[PDB]
Amino acid sequence: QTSAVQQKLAALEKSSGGRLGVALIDTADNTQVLYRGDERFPMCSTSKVMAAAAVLKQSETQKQLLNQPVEIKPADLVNYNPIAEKHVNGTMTLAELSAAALQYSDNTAMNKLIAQLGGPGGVTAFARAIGDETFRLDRTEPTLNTAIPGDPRDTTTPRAMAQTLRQLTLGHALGETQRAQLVTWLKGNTTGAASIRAGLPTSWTVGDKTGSGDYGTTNDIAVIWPQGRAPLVLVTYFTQPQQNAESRRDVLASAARIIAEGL
Ligand SMILES: OC[C@H]1O[C@@](CO)(O[C@H]2O[C@H](CO)[C@@H](O)[C@H](O)[C@H]2O)[C@@H](O)[C@@H]1O
Repeated sequence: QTSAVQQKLAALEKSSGGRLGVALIDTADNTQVLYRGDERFPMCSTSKVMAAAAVLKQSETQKQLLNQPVEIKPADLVNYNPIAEKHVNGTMTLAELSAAALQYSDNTAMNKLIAQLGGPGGVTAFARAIGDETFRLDRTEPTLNTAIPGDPRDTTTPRAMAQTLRQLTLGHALGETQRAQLVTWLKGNTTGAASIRAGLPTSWTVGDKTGSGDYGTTNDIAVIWPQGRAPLVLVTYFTQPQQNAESRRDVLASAARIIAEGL
């Protein structure tokens, strides 16, 4: 059975030619609205939230960890390094790496966060520690974005990611200073204007992280503060049948617009 919200999302999915996954958590009453909410999707750069959060967790018991400089060598650069390239033969602190990963989607910065955690399994291990039993990070940048249909590597479900994003930003999976820091980072994202944000009332505050990959995978995860009512968490994942499909950030905007109706 489906609600009119789900029917609208199914129609958007049909017209787009792809596979759409949505999870909304309304924290006023802890209801969820799901569309393919227990199906796996490739996370692409939305996984940078879990990596940054895992480093924030480490910093709860190593007070200055975020301010630790990390060397950036020429060989560390991968395919998209808008911030790290400025620091080759220099340094970036773990805070600077987290900001670059989250707010610019810098892939060298993500690889440094993964290294800090001991490899992709360190990110997964943090997920498990905060009760996310679904997330898995298998690979580093850039290969975590291959997004092959049905491949479980580097995937999660919309429901799981919404539950976790809620725990990280509105709950207490992180300590007080750390939660606030994650929210500050997410709110300042520079890559999200065409995705969830484009579908929401303009007076709302939004923290988000986008992702993009092969198979035209186009993703966004967000914490949202509507005007006058309790915050929301919204996950929108989208992927397509052909390897070289174009991005479809508008699909995510349209999913957000649908979900916002009646909110
Ligand atoms: O930034 C370097 C740091 O990233 C890791 C992954 O956490 O390795 C990635 O970057 C290397 C250098 O560009 C690649 O050769 C490697 O395949 C890639 O995973 C760490 O191993 C490395 O210390």
